[PDB]
Amino acid sequence: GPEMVRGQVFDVGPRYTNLSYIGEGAYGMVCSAYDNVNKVRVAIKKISPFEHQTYCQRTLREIKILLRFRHENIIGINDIIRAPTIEQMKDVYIVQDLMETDLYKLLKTQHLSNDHICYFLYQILRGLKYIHSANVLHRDLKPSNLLLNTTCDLKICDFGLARVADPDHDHTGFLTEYVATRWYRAPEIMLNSKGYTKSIDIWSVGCILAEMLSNRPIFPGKHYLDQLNHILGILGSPSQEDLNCIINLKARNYLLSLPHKNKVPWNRLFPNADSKALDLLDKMLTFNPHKRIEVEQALAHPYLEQYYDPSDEPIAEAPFKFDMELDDLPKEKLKELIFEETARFQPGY
Ligand SMILES: Clc1ncccc1Cc1nnc2cc(-c3ccnc(NC4CCOCC4)n3)ccn12
Repeated sequence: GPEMVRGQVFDVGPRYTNLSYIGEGAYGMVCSAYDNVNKVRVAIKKISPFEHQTYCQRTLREIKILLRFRHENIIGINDIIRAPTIEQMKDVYIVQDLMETDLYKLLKTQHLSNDHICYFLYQILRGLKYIHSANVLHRDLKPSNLLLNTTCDLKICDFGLARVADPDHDHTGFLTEYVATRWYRAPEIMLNSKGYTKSIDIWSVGCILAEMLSNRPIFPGKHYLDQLNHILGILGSPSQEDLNCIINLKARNYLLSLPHKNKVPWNRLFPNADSKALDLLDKMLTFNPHKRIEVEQALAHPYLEQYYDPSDEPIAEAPFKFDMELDDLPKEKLKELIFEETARFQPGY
C-alpha cells in the first residue's frame, strides 16, 4: 500500500519512501521523504485542491511560477507526481530538496547574532529581488516560509499565495483580499484590500526582521481588525498626508475615526538592536506603501553593505506577463491546466 502520514495517503512510491510529517494547511500537507532514485532527502507537498476554484488557482500559480524560477534563495521543484489520467487525479505532489529547518523553528530555540540576522535578511531580499523582478508578488512571507540549513543558506518557499501582476496593466480593484498571514499583513491589505502592490512583501520582510531582533512577532493581532490597531499602536496615527493617500473613502473615514496614537520609537522596542537594522526596519515598516523602501534600495541600505553586490544578484531574464494570470476560470478548466503544466514529469509525454 501507499504510505500514510497522519491519515493522509501519500501516493508517491516506489521512488519516494520513509515519509515524515512536516506541516499542513487547509488543503495540503508537507512531508519529508527519501528519493531512492537520486539517493537524496526531499520534501513532498501534497496538494488536494480540485473541489474549489481558489485552491486550483493557487495550485496552478505555485506550479507555473516555481517551474519558471531558478534562484539560490528560492525553493526549486525537482519533480511533480499525479495520476496518469485527469479523472484519477485528486492530488498533486510537489517534490523539493529537503532543508533542515525554518526561521520560525530557529527563533524558538536561539537568539540570533547580529551577523546571522544581517545575513538572513540579505538572502531574503536577494530572493525577493528576483521574485519582484519577475513581476511576482509572494504575498505570504513569514518565518515558517524561510527555510534554513546549517550552512545558513536560506530559501523562500510556499508560493501558494503568489501571483503575477503584469505592470503593463493596472491591477487596482482586481487583487484578492485577505492575503498574507495576519501578523505579516501590510496596512493597505486592510485599507486598500483589492489594490495593494508588491510592497506588501517588503512590509512582511520588515515584520520578519523585527521578529529576528526580538524572537517575538512585532504585530500579533488577535483577529483581522485587531491587526491594524497593533500596527498603529507602534507607528502612531498616520499623518494627514498619508491619510489623504488612502483612496478608499470608507477606509479613510475608518482611520479618521480612530483615537490618536503616538509613534513608539524603534530603539524603545529594540534597545539592543543595531541602529542600522532599526533604520532599515523603519523604512520597511513605512505606513504609506508608495514611500516604503523597495527591494533594491533595501539591499543597498548600509545595514547590508557587507553583502550587497548587484553583480551577484540575479534577476528574471523573462519577467512574467498577463499570460501567467489567466486563471479566472471554472475549477474544472483549472484542473485541466494543472494536468497540462505537470505533464512534463510523466512517463511518456
Ligand atoms: Cl506546511 C504546508 N502545508 C500546506 C500548505 C502549505 C504549507 C507550507 C509549505 N509550502 N511548501 C513548503 C515546503 C517546505 C519545505 C521544503 C523543503 N524543505 C523543508 N524542510 C523542513 C524540515 C522541518 O523543518 C522545517 C523545514 N520544508 C515546508 C513548508 N512548506
